[PDB]
Amino acid sequence: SDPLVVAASIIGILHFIAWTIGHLNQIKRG
Amino acid sequence: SDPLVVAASIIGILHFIAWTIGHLNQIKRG
Amino acid sequence: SDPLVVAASIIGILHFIAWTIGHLNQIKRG
Amino acid sequence: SDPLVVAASIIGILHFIAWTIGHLNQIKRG
Ligand SMILES: C[C@@H](N)[C@]12C[C@H]3C[C@H](C[C@H](C3)C1)C2
Repeated sequence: SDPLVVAASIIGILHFIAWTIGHLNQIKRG
Repeated sequence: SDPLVVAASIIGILHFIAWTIGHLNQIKRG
Repeated sequence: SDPLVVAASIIGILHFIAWTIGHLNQIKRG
Repeated sequence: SDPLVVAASIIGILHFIAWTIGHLNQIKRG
């Protein structure tokens, strides 16, 4: 079922959760 | 089929805009 | 012509070139 | 003939590994 489309996407969402922790640079470092 | 293709890309604009605020750190440099 | 599939990846490569700037994150330490 | 869909998923694996590199920046700080 066109698993090719879901595979990339799946990683796409995986990056967001990682983003929040990375944002801490901004918050802290004004 | 459920819009799998657009569903993933939808988030993409989010990651793009969030990117800019990141660079904001290098400014002060320190 | 399923422009959705081709147009969405475009951003994908755009992030890689910007990525290298991040190296500056630790370049200044120790 | 241009597997765009699979083309993205192939790149991401590259991002995931470099991604952790940032974590040095924050952890040390907090
Ligand atoms: C880069 C990402 N938004 C995707 C990855 C794959 C190719 C394009 C459509 C869809 C699946 C999402 C672009």
